[PDB]
Amino acid sequence: DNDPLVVNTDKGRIRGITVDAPSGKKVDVWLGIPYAQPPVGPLRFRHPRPAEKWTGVLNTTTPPNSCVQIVDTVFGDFPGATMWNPNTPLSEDCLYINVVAPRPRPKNAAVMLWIFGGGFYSGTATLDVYDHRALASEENVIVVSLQYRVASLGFLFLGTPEAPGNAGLFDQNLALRWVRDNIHRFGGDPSRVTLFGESAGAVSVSLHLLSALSRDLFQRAILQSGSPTAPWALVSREEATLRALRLAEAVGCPHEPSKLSDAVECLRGKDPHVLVNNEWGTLGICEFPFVPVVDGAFLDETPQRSLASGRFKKTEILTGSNTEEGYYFIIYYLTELLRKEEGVTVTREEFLQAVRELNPYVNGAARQAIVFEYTDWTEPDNPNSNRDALDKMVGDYHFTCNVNEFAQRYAEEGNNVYMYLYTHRSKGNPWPRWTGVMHGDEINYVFGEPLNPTLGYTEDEKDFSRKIMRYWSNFAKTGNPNPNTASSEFPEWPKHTAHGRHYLELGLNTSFVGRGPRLRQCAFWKKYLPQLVAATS
Amino acid sequence: DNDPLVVNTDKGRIRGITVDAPSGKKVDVWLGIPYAQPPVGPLRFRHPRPAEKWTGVLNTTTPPNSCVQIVDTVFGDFPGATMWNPNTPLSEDCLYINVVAPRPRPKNAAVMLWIFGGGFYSGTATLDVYDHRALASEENVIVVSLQYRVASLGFLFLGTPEAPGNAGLFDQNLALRWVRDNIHRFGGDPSRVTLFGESAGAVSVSLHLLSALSRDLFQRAILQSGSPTAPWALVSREEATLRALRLAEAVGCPHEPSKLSDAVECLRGKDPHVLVNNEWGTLGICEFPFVPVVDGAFLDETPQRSLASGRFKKTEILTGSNTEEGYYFIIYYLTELLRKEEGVTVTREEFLQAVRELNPYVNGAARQAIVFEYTDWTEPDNPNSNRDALDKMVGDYHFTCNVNEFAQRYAEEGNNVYMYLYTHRSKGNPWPRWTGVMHGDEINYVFGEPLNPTLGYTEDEKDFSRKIMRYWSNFAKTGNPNPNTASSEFPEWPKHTAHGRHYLELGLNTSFVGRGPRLRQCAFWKKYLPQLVAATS
Ligand SMILES: *[C@@H]1O[C@H](CO)[C@@H](O)[C@H](O[C@@H]2O[C@H](CO)[C@@H](O)[C@H](O)[C@H]2NC(C)=O)[C@H]1NC(C)=O
Ligand SMILES: *[C@@H]1O[C@H](CO)[C@@H](O)[C@H](O[C@@H]2O[C@H](CO)[C@@H](O)[C@H](O)[C@H]2NC(C)=O)[C@H]1NC(C)=O
Ligand SMILES: [N+]
Ligand SMILES: [N+]
Repeated sequence: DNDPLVVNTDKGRIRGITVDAPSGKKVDVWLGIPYAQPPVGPLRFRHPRPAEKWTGVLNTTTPPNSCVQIVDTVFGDFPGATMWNPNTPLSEDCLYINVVAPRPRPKNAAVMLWIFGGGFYSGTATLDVYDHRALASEENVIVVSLQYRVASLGFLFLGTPEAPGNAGLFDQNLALRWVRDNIHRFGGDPSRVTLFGESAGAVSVSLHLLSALSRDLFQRAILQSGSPTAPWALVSREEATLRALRLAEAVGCPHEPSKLSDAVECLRGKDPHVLVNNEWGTLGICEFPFVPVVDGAFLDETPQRSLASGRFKKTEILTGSNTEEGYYFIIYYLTELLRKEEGVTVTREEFLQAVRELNPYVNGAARQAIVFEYTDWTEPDNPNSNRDALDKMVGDYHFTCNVNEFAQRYAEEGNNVYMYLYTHRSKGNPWPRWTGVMHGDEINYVFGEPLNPTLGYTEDEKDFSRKIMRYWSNFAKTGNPNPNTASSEFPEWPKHTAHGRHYLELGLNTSFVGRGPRLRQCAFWKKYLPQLVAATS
Repeated sequence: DNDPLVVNTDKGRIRGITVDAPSGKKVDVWLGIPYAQPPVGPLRFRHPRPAEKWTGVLNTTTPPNSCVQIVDTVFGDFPGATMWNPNTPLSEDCLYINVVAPRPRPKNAAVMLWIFGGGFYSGTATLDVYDHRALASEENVIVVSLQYRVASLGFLFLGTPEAPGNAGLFDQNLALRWVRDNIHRFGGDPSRVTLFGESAGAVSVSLHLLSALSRDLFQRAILQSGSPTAPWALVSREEATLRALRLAEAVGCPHEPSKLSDAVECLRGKDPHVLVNNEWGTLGICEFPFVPVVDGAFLDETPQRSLASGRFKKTEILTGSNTEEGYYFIIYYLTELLRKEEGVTVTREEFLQAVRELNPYVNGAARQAIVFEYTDWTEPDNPNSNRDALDKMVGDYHFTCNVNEFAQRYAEEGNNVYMYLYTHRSKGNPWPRWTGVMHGDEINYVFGEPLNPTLGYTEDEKDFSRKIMRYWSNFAKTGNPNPNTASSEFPEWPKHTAHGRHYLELGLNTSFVGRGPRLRQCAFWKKYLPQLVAATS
């Protein structure tokens, strides 16, 4: 074949299609390249098998199925809630990759691989927000995305080999090995693969930096609002087995800890949709029913012990938090208070009740430590203050501080870190104004969604998008986000060093460099509060 | 008589002298007017008696004796230390008043009454720092100062009428009633007397605001770096009696808690100096052996309870702190760490040990609550941060926070309050640069010492002194430190309201208005830590 759009992968030939980006610039896309045997029937819960080789030319030309998950119907057809909802048909047969190359096609260029996040229970590579075409065209990078199994279908653990856990991670791993073996034919460099993800995607990206198996499969990592040391990232395998048996019971299957073989077999028989819909029960804020576990294969120790011993890939890291990480999660959980409407406020009575519900595992001397740390003492009863106080305590404990820890441990092991604090509200944000810059607002801007002429992004926001797209891209290219010739419209990004802890604020009219961010609160959660609960128990 | 320099005081007549001020302007001074029968012999430890009438005229021209006290000598003949050492012969006969009037003599001027503060163990009205001549001439106000018995000689408590306690406070009280009777003859209005003091002197004027016997003796109050709720201000009756018997035991007297009249009789025999030198046993930082006690007459309840119930004089108060209150007392206490050297620093290990030596009563969980609250979490190990940390944790608990509490409590009850933060370090400072603006640095500017050209104060400092002398003065006059016109040279000083809690920063180039000061830390000491120590035993 002399036809550029056909590519001969290790398992067969595939045909892509030439499409315009929203920006107008033309790119070459390959949608739904199968990288694994569909994990159906006997293969459910288990690790993926490589794809069977196919005879002829396969048209990899249609956005692939998204994996079986719940749909967010709590706010109805609210555009802020539905943008995260899967936009393709749901199927167990969902293990597919997407490749987008720029035109003119490069001979050998950087590869930016996007692992999506949804708290390991939801998400798809096919979301309209993850605009591959805009990033690939504007930065000259091969943009790659993968679909991995999610929820119980991707992370069920029972201790047995028929449910060994981390299926979704081995899905990602296998997909990385595919990129290694094939990305050169699309014009990428199998040695310059940069993994980048948000939330559970960032947790995944970080787990690949830790993992023994996916170690030599990529070069660099960008981690948006996530780290492997986060509370929700992993569960004890003692708990994971219980969550699984409680799900077995909930769907009407044998749930005896002795006959675990009876459990998996029955579970393999049930409909995937009823399976993913009965996972939720008594769960606190920011804790998800089925997530990664320390299995022995992908991870043989907790991320804590991995970070401590310094056992992680020696590479550059770009990482950062948003200003209001918590709000999003405090809206869904704790729904009666803090509802979806403008100008909502929290009383001192309600704040005191919330810290009890948002931290239901601390003895009470610790709750007082929290109420003191997360209260504005210049005006202790202020209704706005007591609301924003809730966002910070959730945002710090579950997100911002875990990101900080990871970045710091990489920094003192002698690796170049680049820390950001994303502080920009989109002018047409559908959410109430009090939410501010929430969890995963940067995603639109990193994917060049403002450049879409059919959308109402301002001229300033279009610059800001191109700005952070460059930062991200040439980090994936060079290992450093700064321009080679040191520009002024592109401010400097100091290295997040162990002793200095410097971060760059990402907003419209700023080049501000701070330290942390939020150092006092992180020391509260990491240093002070643990030794208090020890002293009071 | 027709000589202006002689005045017919109710108990006799006195002759003063006209003398120049450092400003060049002249004033009339009366120095060492006896307001009480000398508290010698059987009258030691007891409340003062009014002085006997004298025939003829009395030369009140030379500065009076200072009360028997310990002499600071740990830094030898060092300018920083010696300025607080007594500058007149030490005598048990020391109860005298000083009156300084401007020229030309006013008819019914405002009266500013200065109560000195040497931590209730030291001090004298005669100190060159307190020189009244400048304040009187420059602000056109008659300035008064009193001597009160200090240390055990003025504050020995046993519970018996022989040693009832608060002799020094009754010394102060009798001086107030003297002012009311006689101040009109000097050109003062006995209805508009405002008390102002610093440290122990400030907690003295605060106790007059609380006392039943003092409430109709003055009009307003200025309280520099002191409040009646300060931990060092009062001691329990149990302690005060045990402190007394230990003084009896150390000096070689009967010390049995059965027969107390044997102890006091013996103590009346011993030398005044041998008595004040042996009172210093094992006392923590900012702990003074002989201080005011809730006796029954001068105070019949703790200032804590008196503040809670709102039982204090309805009147305007002007109060505030310095930035480095703690350093002074640490310098003397922790003598081996942070000595009187230039550029001294504290290691993290030395800081962790210091918090135990500075808070020797908290359990251990509370020690850790302190170390967390007083760590610069930007650079947790920084030698400068860890040294400055010691100043703050001492200065807050013992000074700043208690001043805040009193000011707010007065404001809450509907009284007009004016809070200051004194941040100006004098250029010609004898102490090392790291000490900053220490306890009692404001005194020099309050009394107009920069207006003495022989002391070489800078031109901006000369204006700064006139600025704060005015604030103080027209507060004593009007009840508000602001002038009528409000020009740029005299910035606005907003009221310290219950919810606002505004303070004016008193520095050279500044005009800044803040909240507090140091709200989070006062909330730490008044709210969090007390409830933490209770939860942990
Ligand atoms: C897409 O893949 C299908 C088979 O799944 C393949 O048939 C298409 O090629 C086209 O096949 C048509 C036969 O029904 C034929 O009419 C058409 O000419 C042919 N196109 C070409 C270029 O040979 C695949 N699409 C494309 C664009 O080839
Ligand atoms: C001050 O009080 C003394 C008390 O003895 C008094 O003596 C002074 O008056 C002066 O007294 C002197 C007696 O030695 C006498 O020589 C002198 O004339 C007299 N001074 C006069 C009248 O001006 C008192 N002060 C003053 C200045 O008299
Ligand atoms: N999300
Ligand atoms: N002092």
